[PDB]
Amino acid sequence: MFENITAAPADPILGLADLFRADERPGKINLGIGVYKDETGKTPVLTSVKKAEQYLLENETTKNYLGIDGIPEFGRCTQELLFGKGSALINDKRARTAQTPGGTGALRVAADFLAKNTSVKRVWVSNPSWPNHKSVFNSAGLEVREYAYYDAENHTLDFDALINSLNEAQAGDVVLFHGCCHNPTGIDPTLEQWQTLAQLSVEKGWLPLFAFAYQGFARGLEEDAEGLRAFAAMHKELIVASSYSKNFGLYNERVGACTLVAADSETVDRAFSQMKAAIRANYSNPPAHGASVVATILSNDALRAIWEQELTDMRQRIQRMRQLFVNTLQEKGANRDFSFIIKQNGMFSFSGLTKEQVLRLREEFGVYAVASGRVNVAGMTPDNMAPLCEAIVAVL
Amino acid sequence: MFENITAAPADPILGLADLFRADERPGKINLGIGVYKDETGKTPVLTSVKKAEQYLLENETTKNYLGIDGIPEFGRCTQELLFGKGSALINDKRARTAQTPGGTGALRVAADFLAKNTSVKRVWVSNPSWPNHKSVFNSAGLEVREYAYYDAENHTLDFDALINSLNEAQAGDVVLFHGCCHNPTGIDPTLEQWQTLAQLSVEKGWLPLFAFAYQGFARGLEEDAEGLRAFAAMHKELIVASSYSKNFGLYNERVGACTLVAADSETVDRAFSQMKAAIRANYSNPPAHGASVVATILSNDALRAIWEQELTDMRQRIQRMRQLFVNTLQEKGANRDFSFIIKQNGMFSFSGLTKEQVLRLREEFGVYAVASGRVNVAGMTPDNMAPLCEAIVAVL
Ligand SMILES: Cc1c(O)c(CN)c(COP(=O)(O)O)c[n+]1C
Ligand SMILES: Cc1c(O)c(CN)c(COP(=O)(O)O)c[n+]1C
Repeated sequence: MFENITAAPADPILGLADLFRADERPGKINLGIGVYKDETGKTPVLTSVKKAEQYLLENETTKNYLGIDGIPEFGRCTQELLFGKGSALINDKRARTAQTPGGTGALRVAADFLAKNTSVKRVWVSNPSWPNHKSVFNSAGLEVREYAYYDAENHTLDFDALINSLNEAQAGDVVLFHGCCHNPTGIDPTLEQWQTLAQLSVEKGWLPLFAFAYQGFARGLEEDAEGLRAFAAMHKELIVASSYSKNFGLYNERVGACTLVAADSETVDRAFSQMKAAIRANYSNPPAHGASVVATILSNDALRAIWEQELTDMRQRIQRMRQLFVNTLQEKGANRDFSFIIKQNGMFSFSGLTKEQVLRLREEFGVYAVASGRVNVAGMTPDNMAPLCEAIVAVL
Repeated sequence: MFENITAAPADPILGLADLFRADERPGKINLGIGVYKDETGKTPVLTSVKKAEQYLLENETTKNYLGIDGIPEFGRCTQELLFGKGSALINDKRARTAQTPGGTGALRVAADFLAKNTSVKRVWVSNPSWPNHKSVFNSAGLEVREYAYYDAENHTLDFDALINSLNEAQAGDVVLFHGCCHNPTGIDPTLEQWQTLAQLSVEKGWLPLFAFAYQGFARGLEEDAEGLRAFAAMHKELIVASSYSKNFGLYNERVGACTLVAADSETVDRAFSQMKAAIRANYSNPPAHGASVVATILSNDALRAIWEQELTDMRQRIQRMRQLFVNTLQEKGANRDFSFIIKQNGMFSFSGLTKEQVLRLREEFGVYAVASGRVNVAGMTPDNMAPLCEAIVAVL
């Protein structure tokens, strides 16, 4: 049956980790990881999630199935965080949230909900996009198209090329937005361009589907959500896919949310029950632990206080590593302005290096970067900066 | 977009829980729950998983993503438990395991692996089957057919009707087997009939897909696996979908496994990488907590010792509740032999009650049973037995 000729192929960002843990070479550096690392090169458990898991250890009395949409508190915290406490959507009950196995679990659920309950045939993902959005959408049977996004020769957002490539999208087409700055690019848009894109989806009939995996890593938790909140300010309907893997350090617990907005409460509840039947046929009901830890921290000032400082330290670290990188590049002699790496947000940026320049990095210097030129700033530490920069300088 | 006429419908076993928590009525009893309950009517956390989670609390230092297939230890324990320690399959490396979000997450992954990488078009599920197998398989796009299984007027397995309905299955058809006795029926087959069905799938070309969610609840952990191990004794290929929700009391952590067997190592690894690409496009990588708790208990004699006694007490409880039920039925005067409820294994049996008789139970006596006549023996306690039996007796 699988009796031969069952095919094979590898994940573009993950497969690199294998010939990372494979090298003897001392200075060896893994960039193009997905996760945050501290100054030690460890991805530590947050103190707040350790405190939260101790609470949970003493207080859980059962391990009985969660509802198909998960933990109630979690969903409300997820909407408080994505849309605000003073918020029409939460208020008017036009948003329903399903806790999901990670932000990627939420996109498959958006995708399957969409494929069988609507007329949506295409979904539009930026070029470039996180590689896996495409597979999520194709596995639901939706076909995936690509709108322009990244400049390249200016290292910015090509706003004109974005708009002018998206016009080709017809009305019931889904367009995927990166709310909290973009993987792999690090680029935004500005609030004005978010407003401009929110406008041009209202009059042109597109359905927004936000992917929101790095809330609290660009400017700040709430500042990051202006984009989503510009679109929700004027969309009758939208889907958000959020993850708590990054900002809570809760990666292997698979914590995420799939929020649906639908015009009014009644509609959102009829649509969200088909969202719940898509989940039920998939993984049945979500994993309690990580989400139980998220609902406890956020629903406790003591613990949310420490978490936010923990998030402010993660974010602060990456910002001085984006600054120490551009700077040790200047310092070890670079022939190019890498200062675009500043106002580029989050862990990732395309460094402008070519396929050739990347392979040359891994082979010659032990600096593993995702084959596209994307590097993870959080995998950089103040003791890394000089081996790192030296290598890049050698190559250009 | 969801702007109306987006449809709706409810889950046949779950929707009952809502007008369960909705009644004032004192004696109120919820049967047709899925989970185990102790003599108190609580679904307690196992001592062993509390000890295991304390270990984990002190020893985890990171919450970094698990591989797409999960925790290595977990997968080997899952194969030690499903096929044995002295086992050709594990030995010859012809079995690969993906930790999955619950046994239902494993069936969707089997289903999606099958739909896009093979010629499988139909899958055959017993009539009756756990309601949700069908939706799992239809959402993958496979069409679902039903083979005969349950007698009704003898309250047993109709073996002739099973075999003679399955002949209609062509060679690349998948047939779903319940390894560890059957949901909703409680019926088996015998080792001889397992041997007989394993035989008749070898010469007839069917692909076995086992659903294994109640290991250690029928006879014992290992005794329960004779069926799976009769089929694996002679199948080049098979898929197992197992869950640790029941036997570990780990329901909301979503712990499961999807095992693939493929003739030889090379094949199983080419097939399992397409299994991993199906997972990657679904939920990306599985939840650590519950599986981390399963790998710790099973990979520690002290803790596995206490767990097994905990499993032997769960199983022992249900066996005396199947016996106290048939007995208080005899005692409160029953007009019918309910002794078929003995050798019927697990928590569930069809009691032989009609749709009419069930609605009459909930409305008149506050005894919620799944509309099909299926009742969960573990939701019965020694203080329940008399309200319970009285009600059923009143109705027949
Ligand atoms: C846009 C997006 C990106 O870029 C990622 C990055 N790995 C993720 C990850 O999903 P998670 O479930 O948090 O691992 C999700 N989403 C929705
Ligand atoms: C056959 C089977 C049944 O009957 C059930 C019962 N709920 C499950 C449950 O999946 P889980 O993921 O353990 O909740 C799975 N499987 C595979």
